[PDB]
Amino acid sequence: WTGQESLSDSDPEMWELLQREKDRQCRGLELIASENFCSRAALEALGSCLNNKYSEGYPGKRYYGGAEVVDEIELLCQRRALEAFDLDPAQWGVNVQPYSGSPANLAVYTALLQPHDRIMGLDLPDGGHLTHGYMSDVKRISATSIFFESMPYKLNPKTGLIDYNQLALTARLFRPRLIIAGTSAYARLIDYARMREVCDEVKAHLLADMAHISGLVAAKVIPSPFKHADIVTTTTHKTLRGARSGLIFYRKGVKAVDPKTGREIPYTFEDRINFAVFPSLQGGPHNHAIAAVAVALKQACTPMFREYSLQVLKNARAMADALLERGYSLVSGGTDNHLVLVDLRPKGLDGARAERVLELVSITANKNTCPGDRSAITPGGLRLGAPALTSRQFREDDFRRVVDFIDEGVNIGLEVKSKTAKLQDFKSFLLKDSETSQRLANLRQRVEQFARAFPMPGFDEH
Amino acid sequence: WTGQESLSDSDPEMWELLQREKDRQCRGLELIASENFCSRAALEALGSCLNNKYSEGYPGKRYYGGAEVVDEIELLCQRRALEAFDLDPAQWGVNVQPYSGSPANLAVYTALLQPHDRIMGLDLPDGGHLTHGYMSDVKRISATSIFFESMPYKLNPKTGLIDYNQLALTARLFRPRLIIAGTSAYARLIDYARMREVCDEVKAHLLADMAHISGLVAAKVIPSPFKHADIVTTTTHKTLRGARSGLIFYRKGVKAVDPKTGREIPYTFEDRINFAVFPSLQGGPHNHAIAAVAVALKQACTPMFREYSLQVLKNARAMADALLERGYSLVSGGTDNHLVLVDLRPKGLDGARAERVLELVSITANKNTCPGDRSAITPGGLRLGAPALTSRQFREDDFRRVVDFIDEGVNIGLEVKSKTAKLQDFKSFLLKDSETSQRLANLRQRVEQFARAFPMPGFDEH
Repeated sequence: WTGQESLSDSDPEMWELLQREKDRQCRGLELIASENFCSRAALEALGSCLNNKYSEGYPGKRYYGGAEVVDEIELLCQRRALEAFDLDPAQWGVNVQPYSGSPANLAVYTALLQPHDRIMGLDLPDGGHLTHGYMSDVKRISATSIFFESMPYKLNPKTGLIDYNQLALTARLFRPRLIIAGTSAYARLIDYARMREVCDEVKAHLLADMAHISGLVAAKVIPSPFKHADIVTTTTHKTLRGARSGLIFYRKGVKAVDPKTGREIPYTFEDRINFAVFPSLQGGPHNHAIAAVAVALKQACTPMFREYSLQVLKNARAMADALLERGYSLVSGGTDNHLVLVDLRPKGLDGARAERVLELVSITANKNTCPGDRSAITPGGLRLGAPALTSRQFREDDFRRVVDFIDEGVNIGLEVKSKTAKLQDFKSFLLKDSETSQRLANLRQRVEQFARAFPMPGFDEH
Repeated sequence: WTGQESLSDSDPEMWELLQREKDRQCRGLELIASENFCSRAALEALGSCLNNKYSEGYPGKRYYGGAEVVDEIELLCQRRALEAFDLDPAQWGVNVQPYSGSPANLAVYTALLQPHDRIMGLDLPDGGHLTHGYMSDVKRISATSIFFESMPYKLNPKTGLIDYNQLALTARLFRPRLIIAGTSAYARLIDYARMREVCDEVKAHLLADMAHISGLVAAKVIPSPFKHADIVTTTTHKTLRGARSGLIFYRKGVKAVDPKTGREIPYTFEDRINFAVFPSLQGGPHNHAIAAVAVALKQACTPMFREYSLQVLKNARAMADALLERGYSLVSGGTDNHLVLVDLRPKGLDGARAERVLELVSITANKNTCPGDRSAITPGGLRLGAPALTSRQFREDDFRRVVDFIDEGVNIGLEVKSKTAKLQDFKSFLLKDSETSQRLANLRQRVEQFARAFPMPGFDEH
């Protein structure tokens, strides 16, 4: 044994599984708004010998040696991160060690809050992320709500927008020290200028969690949260098209000096952010991930990536219009980012039913809940994203053919619901009725045949 | 742009960094006890298109589709995990989603304890891990000590062994809800049975955190904590030789019968552990890491890996013996596992001076605290580990050579100490004194020539 044998040679069972998953990604239409297809170059870094290096601490402030190179890689990732979001290294710093998106948020709270301090985030069913806070009426679900005290701010259920008015009202009473502006399932821009006002008033911290849209921000395709927020957190995947990791951006330097004499009240985020990440929460950095992120961050700095980003927007808008053209309704009234929220209720269908059907013809999205709604089993919509297919060089005509394939899916789904009862029947119906089965099998071929033709980032076979 | 370009073509700055680190790994004598060299087969899974797949949730219990293959992989990783540690699936369950070793522990605490519940672990200067709790006299440093209430137990400084009698005495008073058995810097086997009795008496859960020793446990070359612990966490790197990830093992099935009616008292770990990992703490799994882990786990079941782990024990003991023969002192006098703890105080040089000299001749170790140490800047010891070099097919005689080199570096460090005052004059002198830099360059070149000839797991260039 050398540890240099190939995966296909030494673990064929696993190689088989990787090829299956690579086939599945190539042959399907990928509309889960959070997913993307990562470049071979980033993957090459991800599976590198950097996995072997323990480097607890930070560059030039490690606890043991051998860190000559990983130090330069960590700093390179920092600079590339600041460049990708056009930030002055004098006004902003960045931590690149968070293992994923969720860990990046937990470290922000730990750095800046005391246990049981108050947090406000967009409610889960209103398109928030779990890490922003969630309690059922019987259980604290998100650790954010075990260790801190969260209260959701809510969506105006008529405009599908963030009820900025209530939020200011709800917040002057609840008194959060932290408000989170960012989302999972929201199709419009966030008004960070107003968030910052509600925050400057209740004297809360403004945290932008830009996971879903971070690539749009780097490409300057939509407005930057860094204008208003003191802190920004993000996945490095999703629209950023990186490897799975996380980042924490914080304001550094002098904040203001209007009260105490004239002493430029420095921002105090940097030290607390970095200390919370390590030593408080995490262990050894994942240097292979840090390098892969640095590769993805470099790509995001280029003209090529802005072009990708615009195409993302175009393909979302084109996806919206394509749907509004067959009468579908869009909570929000369309989109202004990488995704569209489709209210399937007016067309007499739900988010759950659509998904199982779409998935069976190699189309993948996620059911989600819509304003109002009811049973969390049968949610009200489908979340649909561009970024993935856009990275396969998809174009508006291509997406319109996607909507057409989707529409034949819903139409199978609408037709399937008339002949069945509950969600258990509606799913067995899909796999059981030889007429609906045979119709699914064919619609699959058309979808697979059409998807395979496009290019796919990454390695060839895995 | 296809995202199919190679790293060396598309990011030469990063490619050059990878090559420098690869050269550093190939030419160094790597003795950091937490390090290993990951197999190419696992690394190929790590840098695969599994990075693209969002699969929030668990096999079959997902929140959206497209998980056909990812479900099989995670289920396969679970099986290989139970099998690597010879665990009855009726008696043991495993969660394979923790992003790393530290997340795995925080998930166990949140699963089983309420905020501010009490935890005891081995004191950090005594060789415990940060995630087991740590507070200075003025600051809560570990997140474990922020969200929970930690109190350490200690070594007997006379024997360098865990003082099980004082743990017992002290747990009866503190009444921990959870006691942690596991170490970062301990050369001896832990008395899990004794810990089990202490936990049974005070009604605490026993958590075995076997991160450092898990490879030895898998190979059955040392006793298994699964015989006595309720919960077992581990890293998947270190002696397991995998990519960086984590595991939580938990007992399941019938715990005991009711003294009165059969009743049946079941274990309640499975649901709480899995719920804490997700939705409470983490986001989407890192499926590329999960697959890489599955690869490392299968390797760990082979006769090859048992042989390797036996050699790790022999090599650590060879290193211990050769250190003793040269007049070094070892904390607790020797070793029964993969590492040895050197006490350099009797030879007149501290672990900080020694680590920096060793680093400049391409021998990487880490300074660490010895029983009765009073300075955090000048700890009196060095932790040395055998696993990384054993994976390069070092044998007992090679470790004897390694000790020869170490001894040379120590002697150099002694001389420089006699010509300098403070720690920072020592480190400067190593770089700026002509005769000293010469001595070091000669030793470094001999170390690197010796090291370069052994094989190296991984890819050829990065």
